[PDB]
Order: sequence, then structure tokens, then C-alpha cells
Amino acid sequence: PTKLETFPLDVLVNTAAEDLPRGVDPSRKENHLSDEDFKAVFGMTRSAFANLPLWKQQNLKKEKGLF
Repeated sequence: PTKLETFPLDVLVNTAAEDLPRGVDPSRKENHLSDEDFKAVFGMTRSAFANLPLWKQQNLKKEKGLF
């Protein structure tokens, strides 16, 4: 629920895992979204998202190509 270095949504969605920027964990792409992008993509706070059951977090990310 802790925002890390920001990267554009397109970089996170269209880049192969091994080609992602230093420090970007492919399994935690949402933490690299800007606050604006996070709100636009998920429509909830990061804390709210992190408190969702894992299956829901994954399903939401899958629908957005962020899993």
C-alpha cells in the first residue's frame, strides 16, 4: 500500500518482466502507479486495495493487465 518509484501505466502493462526498470517487482505493479493512475485504474485508496482479499486484488489487476 506503499507507493514506490512511479512509472507510466503503459510501461507497466507493455513491458516484459525481465525488461522492467530497476526496483520494479512485476508482481506489485500497482505500487508503481502514480496516485492519479492508481485512483483512475482502481477507484479506491491504496490502503483500501491492500485490505482486499488476495483473490480480489489479483482479479482487479488481471482485468487491467497489471497481473
